[PDB]
Amino acid sequence: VSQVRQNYHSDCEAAVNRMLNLELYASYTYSSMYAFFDRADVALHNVAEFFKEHSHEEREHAEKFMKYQNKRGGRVVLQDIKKPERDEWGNTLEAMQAALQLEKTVNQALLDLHKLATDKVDPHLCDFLESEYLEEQVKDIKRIGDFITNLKRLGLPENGMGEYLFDKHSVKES
Amino acid sequence: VSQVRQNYHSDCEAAVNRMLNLELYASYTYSSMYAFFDRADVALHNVAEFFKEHSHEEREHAEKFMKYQNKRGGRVVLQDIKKPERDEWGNTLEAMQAALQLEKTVNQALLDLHKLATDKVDPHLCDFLESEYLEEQVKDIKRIGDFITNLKRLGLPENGMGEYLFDKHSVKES
Amino acid sequence: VSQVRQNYHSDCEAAVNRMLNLELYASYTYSSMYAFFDRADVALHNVAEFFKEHSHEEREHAEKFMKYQNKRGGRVVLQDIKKPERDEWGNTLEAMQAALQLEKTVNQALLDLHKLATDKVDPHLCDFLESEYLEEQVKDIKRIGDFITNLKRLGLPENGMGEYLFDKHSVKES
Amino acid sequence: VSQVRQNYHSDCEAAVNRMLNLELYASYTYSSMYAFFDRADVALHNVAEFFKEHSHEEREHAEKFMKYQNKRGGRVVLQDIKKPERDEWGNTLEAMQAALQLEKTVNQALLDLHKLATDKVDPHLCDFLESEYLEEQVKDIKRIGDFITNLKRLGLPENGMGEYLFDKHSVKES
Ligand SMILES: [Cl-]
Ligand SMILES: [Cl-]
Ligand SMILES: [Cl-]
Ligand SMILES: [Cl-]
Ligand SMILES: [Cl-]
Ligand SMILES: [Cl-]
Ligand SMILES: [Cl-]
Ligand SMILES: [Cl-]
Ligand SMILES: [Cl-]
Ligand SMILES: [Cl-]
Ligand SMILES: [Cl-]
Ligand SMILES: [Cl-]
Ligand SMILES: [Cl-]
Ligand SMILES: [Cl-]
Ligand SMILES: [Cl-]
Ligand SMILES: [Cl-]
Ligand SMILES: [Cl-]
Ligand SMILES: [Cl-]
Ligand SMILES: [Cl-]
Ligand SMILES: [Cl-]
Ligand SMILES: [Cl-]
Ligand SMILES: [Cl-]
Ligand SMILES: [Cl-]
Ligand SMILES: [Cl-]
Ligand SMILES: [Cl-]
Ligand SMILES: [Cl-]
Ligand SMILES: [Cl-]
Ligand SMILES: [Cl-]
Ligand SMILES: [Cl-]
Ligand SMILES: [Cl-]
Ligand SMILES: [Mg+2]
Ligand SMILES: [Mg+2]
Ligand SMILES: [Mg+2]
Ligand SMILES: [Mg+2]
Ligand SMILES: [Mg+2]
Ligand SMILES: [Mg+2]
Ligand SMILES: [Mg+2]
Ligand SMILES: [Mg+2]
Ligand SMILES: [Mg+2]
Ligand SMILES: [Mg+2]
Ligand SMILES: [Mg+2]
Ligand SMILES: [Mg+2]
Ligand SMILES: [Mg+2]
Ligand SMILES: [Mg+2]
Ligand SMILES: [Mg+2]
Ligand SMILES: [Mg+2]
Ligand SMILES: [Mg+2]
Ligand SMILES: [Mg+2]
Ligand SMILES: [Mg+2]
Ligand SMILES: [Mg+2]
Ligand SMILES: [Mg+2]
Ligand SMILES: [Mg+2]
Ligand SMILES: [Mg+2]
Ligand SMILES: [Mg+2]
Repeated sequence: VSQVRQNYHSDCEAAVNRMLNLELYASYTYSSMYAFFDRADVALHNVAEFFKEHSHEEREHAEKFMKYQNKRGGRVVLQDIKKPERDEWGNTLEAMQAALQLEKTVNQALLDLHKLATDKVDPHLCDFLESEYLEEQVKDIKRIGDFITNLKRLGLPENGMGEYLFDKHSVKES
Repeated sequence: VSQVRQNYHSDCEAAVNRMLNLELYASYTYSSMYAFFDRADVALHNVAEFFKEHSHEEREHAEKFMKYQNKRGGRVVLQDIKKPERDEWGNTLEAMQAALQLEKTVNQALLDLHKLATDKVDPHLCDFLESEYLEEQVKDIKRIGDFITNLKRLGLPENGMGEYLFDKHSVKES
Repeated sequence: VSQVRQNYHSDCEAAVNRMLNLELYASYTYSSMYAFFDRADVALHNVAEFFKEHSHEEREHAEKFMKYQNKRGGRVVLQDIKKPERDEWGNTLEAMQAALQLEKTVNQALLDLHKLATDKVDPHLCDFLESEYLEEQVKDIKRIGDFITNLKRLGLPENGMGEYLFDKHSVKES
Repeated sequence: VSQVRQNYHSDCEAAVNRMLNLELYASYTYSSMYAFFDRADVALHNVAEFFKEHSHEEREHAEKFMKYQNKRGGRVVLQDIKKPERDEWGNTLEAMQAALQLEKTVNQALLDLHKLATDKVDPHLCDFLESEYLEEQVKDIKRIGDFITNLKRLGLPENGMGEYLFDKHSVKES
């Protein structure tokens, strides 16, 4: 084993690699959403930029898992980054609904990794998840839930004027 | 077709999507190299950071293709991002040799896209490649060639002291 | 011939004069749109100012063709600047639809001039078009396409409130 | 018992006193390493200063345990601080190998205290260890592992020039 490795279970090492892949997958989905809302036949640029920023955030969270893996003496093992489930994202409501489900999927994987770290008595990995991931996850889920409620209030999907207004007022001007 | 689309061939649209995928593939390879040199049993951190920066550069070049696709009225279509060819990168010389070959692969795909844009009489796409890609490519290839020459001069792969010195002197201090 | 003239075909010289006239024609159309939206019975002043700015841009692009003609040793030959096709422009959607078609007309003439410069092996004229015209054209077409999509979303032409909101939010406050 | 004491097990109190002693022991070992590398017949002053700084860090971590003990209502009980295992430290590689083993010894004691705090359902003590100790420990272990890899690369112990270069380049200039 590595000279630095201490109290780091093989199972946790492997689950960290799977988490790295899932963050890369999430980043790629958000990039797809960015590309969709940037289209001339969609043209909701503040929404597009929101998703672009979330793609960059998820990529940074993947990089943090890489750094973590190495700090603990495990080995970063990469797999293919699967393309997103959809090629087009319908409208702001459909996209935000998909984003919510993606954030919950990532959150469940984080919570599952915390259970594993707990089972293997790894308090460093527990701390890492609690301090760097779990609360920012709860915030992102809350924000997207807030958005979905407002998009429904604005009459999505039918109400184009409501969709226009969300883009001007609910997401930061880009 | 899109209302914005003008003088944009289907073939070019598709080749732009393939180029986007290749830039994402290149970014992912550089990330792998970063992760390798960051290891406690490799520990060449300036080299690692060089590759990290090149991964971020390639990702930005992918994003530029997405934006381009939309500007011309084509449709961004994503595919899986294949994992890198190797899981470990040997040493600085082997990595830089792989980097050189990757940059030449990307350059050939850019040159092939320029031939296609020329065949389809698309001067906007030609300009884009010439102004945003081809010269920065030539610079990156030259830099990596310079590095390889210096790594050989320093006695790689056998000469560890030479590898240590390259990391301190040839790549920017991180 | 002029002492400065080198590698400049008569055909290209003449096509540059026609391009100068077309830019002046485009500027004049945008001025008409400005005047329409400035009316007390139309009164969409941010839209008006958008068109005014685009009129000034096209006039500057005409001036650039004049300067070019002289730099290459050709002779600027002016013709009448035809009045715009319409005297009134209906509403923001109709105007933007007309603007899109005008920008595409100008783009096709630029692309036709690039084909001619290519046929006559004039790389300076090719560069000029690529560096000063073709990309800014693609950007203007994309912007107007984005606008049209949003105007449709806002319920134009029937939805006056949507037209009001476009003027406040989609074009820069004047 | 103390008026402030709540949910603080006797066992944890005692283990905190043992941890305080171990941090003082670690500080004293690093001081010995400092003194060795400061010698005129060793004379690697940047290495010496690295160990001096780590001695001061460990002493501060001991002081933090004292403060903790009092905050929780336990009683600081001091024991002798045993002299280091060696009186001379061979060379930079031997010293760093000893440092790695010391950091792992301290880390295991921290992890053992976390297990005890977990057994006695003391989340405050768990937090304290996670927030103030465990991650900085992982960082120090990683740094020393990185160093050992570079010292081997530089040809230690035989290669004096490599040892000289490590002192100039790998540790901060003092
Ligand atoms: Cl290992
Ligand atoms: Cl282990
Ligand atoms: Cl294990
Ligand atoms: Cl990526
Ligand atoms: Cl789809
Ligand atoms: Cl967090
Ligand atoms: Cl909200
Ligand atoms: Cl509604
Ligand atoms: Cl199309
Ligand atoms: Cl077309
Ligand atoms: Cl086609
Ligand atoms: Cl491999
Ligand atoms: Cl370039
Ligand atoms: Cl060089
Ligand atoms: Cl050699
Ligand atoms: Cl002449
Ligand atoms: Cl001539
Ligand atoms: Cl001629
Ligand atoms: Cl005029
Ligand atoms: Cl009319
Ligand atoms: Cl341009
Ligand atoms: Cl827009
Ligand atoms: Cl409506
Ligand atoms: Cl007490
Ligand atoms: Cl108690
Ligand atoms: Cl007790
Ligand atoms: Cl001794
Ligand atoms: Cl810590
Ligand atoms: Cl290092
Ligand atoms: Cl040696
Ligand atoms: Mg394993
Ligand atoms: Mg598939
Ligand atoms: Mg927190
Ligand atoms: Mg977040
Ligand atoms: Mg997150
Ligand atoms: Mg409003
Ligand atoms: Mg097609
Ligand atoms: Mg495969
Ligand atoms: Mg050319
Ligand atoms: Mg250039
Ligand atoms: Mg470059
Ligand atoms: Mg490149
Ligand atoms: Mg003539
Ligand atoms: Mg007439
Ligand atoms: Mg040609
Ligand atoms: Mg340009
Ligand atoms: Mg323009
Ligand atoms: Mg133009
Ligand atoms: Mg007691
Ligand atoms: Mg004794
Ligand atoms: Mg915590
Ligand atoms: Mg912390
Ligand atoms: Mg520390
Ligand atoms: Mg410590």
